Amino acid sequence: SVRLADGKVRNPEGIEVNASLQCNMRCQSCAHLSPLYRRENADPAEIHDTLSVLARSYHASYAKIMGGEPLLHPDVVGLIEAVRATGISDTVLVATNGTLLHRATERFWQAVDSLEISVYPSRMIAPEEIERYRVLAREHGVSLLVNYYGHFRAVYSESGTDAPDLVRDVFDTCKLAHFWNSHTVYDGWLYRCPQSVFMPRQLRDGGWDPRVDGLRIEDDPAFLERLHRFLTADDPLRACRNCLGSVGKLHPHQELPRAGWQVTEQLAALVDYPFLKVCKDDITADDGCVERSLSAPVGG
Ligand SMILES: C[S@@+](CC[C@H](N)C(=O)[O-])C[C@H]1O[C@@H](n2cnc3c(N)ncnc32)[C@H](O)[C@@H]1O
Ligand SMILES: CN[C@@H]1[C@H](O)[C@H](NC)[C@@H](O)[C@@H](O[C@@H]2O[C@H](C)C[C@H](O)C2=O)[C@H]1O
Ligand code: SF4
Ligand code: SF4
Repeated sequence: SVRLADGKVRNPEGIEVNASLQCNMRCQSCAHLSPLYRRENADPAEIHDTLSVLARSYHASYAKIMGGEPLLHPDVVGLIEAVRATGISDTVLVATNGTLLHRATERFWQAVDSLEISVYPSRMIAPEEIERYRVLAREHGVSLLVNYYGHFRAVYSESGTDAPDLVRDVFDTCKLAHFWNSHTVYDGWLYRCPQSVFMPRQLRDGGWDPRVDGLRIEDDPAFLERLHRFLTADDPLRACRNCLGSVGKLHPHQELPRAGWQVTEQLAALVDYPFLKVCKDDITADDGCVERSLSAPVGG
């Protein structure tokens, strides 16, 4: 999966760059807890500097420009170009809820390699508009993927678990840690997953410093094997104790517009235990969240 080659850690999936921590939706069980985050747009110069350092010892297939909703970013193309210019990835992908996609310029389509549109019931996108986006993508040689979500799985609780057996099983079947390789860059540090950096400070008792679970991005000679150890380590993070990994219980997707988004239910009551047993046998088991999907790939 994640392997060394030509003096770099290779991620066959993506390095995740959260353009905006905030969002324009309030999805229940949002894995980045974006409904709880204030306006915070990444600085392209800062992102370029950090990723240029990491790029000397790390390379991923794509850089996933995301966040909450990256189309909220005032200069998403400047961020794309900064990420591309680091050489940290072969391609640059933007993942978006689509609601703001009408605002995107031609300048945006010219700078993007791939586009992923999550389509949720509460913010449904008209097939005529998705058709137009398919035409636009083909026009600019952009790969397009449109996911129609039926469900989400719970992701965390402020009321974490004390049983190491549960934490271990949650971490062991976590697709973010082991399969999707949701490597996340934030404020100069690298994380195994978005939950480990964005959840702890949202635990209303204050949580803890997320840097306990991350790795400071540096480029001394000793960094390469440090990165190698960090990204293949097989022990649960501290954030796993409050996390449901990929085995939280399934619920019909919906927004929670009213205040009180935080989850306080006992973690163990939120675990999908039959699905955990399934993911123990096969960590790639479909999570049941996408009901229909459409892809218009551009063949390399
Ligand atoms: C955190 S979102 C951010 C990017 C963009 N705003 C979006 O939603 O597509 C990244 C991906 O994770 C998915 N996701 C977030 N929370 C999830 C959950 N609790 N269960 C299943 N998928 C989830 C979203 O559908 C999306 O494809
Ligand atoms: C079936 N749905 C999946 C699927 O499309 C994956 N395909 C490789 C993709 O990896 C998606 O994104 C991840 O979602 C996590 C919950 C948060 C993380 O930040 C992230 O990127 C998405 O959730
Ligand atoms: S659209 Fe939903 S899943 Fe995506 S960042 Fe916003 S609240 Fe989270
Ligand atoms: S905190 Fe742990 S269980 Fe949660 S997403 Fe990260 S590695 Fe997976």
